[PDB]
Amino acid sequence: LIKGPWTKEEDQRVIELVQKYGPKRWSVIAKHLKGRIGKQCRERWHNHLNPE
Repeated sequence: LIKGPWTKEEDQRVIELVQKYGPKRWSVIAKHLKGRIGKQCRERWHNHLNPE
């Protein structure tokens, strides 16, 4: 199933990618986040990691 807990570095990637491409497009972000699927990438953001 899902790997170990989210890391600051892992989150850093999502933050950058979301700033680059923009919100949504979790399919694209997931392809970079080789560890978390679109669902997890979406959750991580639509929970606590929501600066923007």
